[PDB]
Amino acid sequence: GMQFPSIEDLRARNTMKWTRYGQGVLPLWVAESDFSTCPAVLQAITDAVQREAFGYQPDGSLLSQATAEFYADRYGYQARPEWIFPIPDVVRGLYIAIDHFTPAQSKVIVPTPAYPPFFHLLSATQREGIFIDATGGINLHDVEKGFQAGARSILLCNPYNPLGMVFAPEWLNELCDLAHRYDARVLVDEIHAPLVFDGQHTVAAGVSDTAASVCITITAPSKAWNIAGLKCAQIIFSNPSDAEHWQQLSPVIKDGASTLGLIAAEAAYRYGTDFLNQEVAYLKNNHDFLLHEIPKRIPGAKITPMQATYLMWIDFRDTTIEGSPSEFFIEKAKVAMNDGAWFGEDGTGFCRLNFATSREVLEEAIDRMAKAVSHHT
Amino acid sequence: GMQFPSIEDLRARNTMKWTRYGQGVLPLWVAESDFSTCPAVLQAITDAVQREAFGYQPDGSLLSQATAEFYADRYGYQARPEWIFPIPDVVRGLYIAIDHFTPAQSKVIVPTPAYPPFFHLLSATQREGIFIDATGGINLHDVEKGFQAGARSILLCNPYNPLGMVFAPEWLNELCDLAHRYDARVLVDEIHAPLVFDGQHTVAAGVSDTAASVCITITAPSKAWNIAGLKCAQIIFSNPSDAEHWQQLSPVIKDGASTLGLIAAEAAYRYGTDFLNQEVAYLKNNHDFLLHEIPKRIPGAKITPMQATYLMWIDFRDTTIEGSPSEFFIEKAKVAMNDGAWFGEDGTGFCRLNFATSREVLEEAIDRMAKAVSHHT
Ligand SMILES: [Cl-]
Ligand SMILES: [Cl-]
Ligand SMILES: [Cl-]
Ligand SMILES: [Cl-]
Ligand SMILES: [Cl-]
Ligand SMILES: [Cl-]
Ligand SMILES: [Cl-]
Ligand SMILES: [Cl-]
Ligand SMILES: [Cl-]
Ligand code: NA
Ligand code: NA
Repeated sequence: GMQFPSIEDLRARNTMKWTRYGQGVLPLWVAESDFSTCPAVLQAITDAVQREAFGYQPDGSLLSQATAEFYADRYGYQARPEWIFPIPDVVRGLYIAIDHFTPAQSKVIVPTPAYPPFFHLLSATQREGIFIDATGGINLHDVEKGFQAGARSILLCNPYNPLGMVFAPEWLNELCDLAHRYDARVLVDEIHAPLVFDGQHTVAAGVSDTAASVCITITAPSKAWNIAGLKCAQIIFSNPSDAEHWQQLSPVIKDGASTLGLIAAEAAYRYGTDFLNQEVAYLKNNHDFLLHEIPKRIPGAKITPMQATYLMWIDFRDTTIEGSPSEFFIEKAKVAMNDGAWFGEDGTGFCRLNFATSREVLEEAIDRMAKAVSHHT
Repeated sequence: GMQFPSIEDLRARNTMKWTRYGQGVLPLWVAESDFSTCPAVLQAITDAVQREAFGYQPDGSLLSQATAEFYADRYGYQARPEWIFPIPDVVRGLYIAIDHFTPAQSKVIVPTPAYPPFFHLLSATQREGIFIDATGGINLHDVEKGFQAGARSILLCNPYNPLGMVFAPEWLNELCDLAHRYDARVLVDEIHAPLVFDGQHTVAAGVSDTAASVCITITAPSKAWNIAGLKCAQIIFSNPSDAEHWQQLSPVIKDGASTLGLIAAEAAYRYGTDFLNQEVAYLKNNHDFLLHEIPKRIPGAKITPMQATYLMWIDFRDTTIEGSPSEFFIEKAKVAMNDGAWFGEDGTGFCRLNFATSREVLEEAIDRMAKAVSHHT
């Protein structure tokens, strides 16, 4: 089980999630969760503020060790802490990775539907994307065709949001062998890895010696422990040459993490596992509930079963809703989900629903939607 | 007057300042202050943590208005809030400014002695610096020669750290006219502007219509209110074309500010002025004390009177100390100051001393130095 603040206290968090839409609209959109903050993480932040830890980051951080120990305990990956480094956030890590660890101007394979900031990542790095369809899984043949068309890296979310997918180890093994044959890198975004509820996360970088060479692994405790605004993520290298190359970069390229964020992240990794296990159990139950009920109450809605994350991709193309389903549900049901068109052109007609909230909130949301949809124009 | 935490509580802040050197070494180096945090700022952070404001930043921020109102009240500059934007920190703003608002590969005039991160800024942007001597002030003839040698921007700290200088308005006016004649930008770093204790800060961007076009102004409350680790600074544009160009940049280029940092910065600007005035009065007194006593107790040390900042540039070249004076004082006096060689090659023999601490700490520090220096090898 999990604790939740009152709905009043949730709004009073005064984050993007609660300020984008009106007071009557239930927000099930941006990836922040509604769980009361993990007690160990909240206390670490509270104590740091009381201590006035507001200057520059201290020497002697054990965050890299904490990260390595978490990777070892949870996934059986023996990460080297000397190859783990702080960064402000996961997308900034991917930005540095493309800009400094792939050849200049080289195309980047981006599976779709894609985490919407990935399109901004392409514009920021000035790289052309090669888009491949990840719906129902990724075909390695599509990946090879991208490399044959000139791509020198692939961005791989694992777990794969917004589809809730957990890639198999032998699949990651062949992906890395393929990348190596084309002198390409695999940039693995593992921000959702703590949130697997049906299956097991495999760290791609550890499936082979080839994988260790081709992967650059990027993660944060920000999704699982809900501290995105504190700015602390981790870059996990799996070979000495990448770590050396990182160390040679100007500090200005690598800096940004917040002092409080370093403290919150370390506490999450060291003391947040019990909470994580309860969180994941609660998400699995919400998932099973939504998977059954949504199609029964909102006719034509289709959902594919998931294995990880709190983000549910719903197909509304078999409804007869006019225009964007997201906009319909905001205006007529007072329930906010992300419009799938932001994830790629083939996301049109889909919505992404955030189920990291209470069963009560989910019931209310689907009931509002069930009524509104019964007489949409 | 000002409050200070106990020396035990200062160490327990566990920031870079307190963790670089051993327990017996008084740290007067990195630019963090030892004042108890401004009560209004501390309470804003405390309340935000209690509210669990840990997700993404909210819509409807009034930080730009707060910044504009501070600029108006303190300096008489009527900044437009719609031209003010958040960034993670001041150096990141300068990085974006060089990379996106000056021509590709164009040289950058960097006065010396220089804030040490400026050398990392040059390596990160891949630009060659044209170094001019700022000791005793900046000669506009040296600036013109730089532009004639191809530079298309100048980095201008105003107030100028580490020399404590406050530039005159008619000087800023001619600098901007000069820059305009060479199609160059003036990138004004005003992070120390709240900390003028003898004179008045002029906002360069407001001295003329030409200045409004050529300047890009970058600041933060991080120095004056000691919140560098919270990651929130401001970019202040002074013409619509720059603001438009900023808005057209990929969000990935511009993001990074922390949620708590946005909250702390707004509180600093809205409610921190009384504290600021007491801080500045305390710094002026520390400055007057050090200016008189250092030369009397540490023979050969020379100091030029300052008008702003809490960073004192001390010349030890007329001592007969062997090797780096910074290293001598760390090893033999247990007092840590920055080695001037990090500020440029002509900084060798200088140290930078941070006097944003108690008179008690300063007395103890100069006394340790006075004894050690009496029999240096
Ligand atoms: Cl999101
Ligand atoms: Cl806990
Ligand atoms: Cl997503
Ligand atoms: Cl930064
Ligand atoms: Cl510093
Ligand atoms: Cl106050
Ligand atoms: Cl300085
Ligand atoms: Cl940042
Ligand atoms: Cl960022
Ligand atoms: Na992150
Ligand atoms: Na700053």
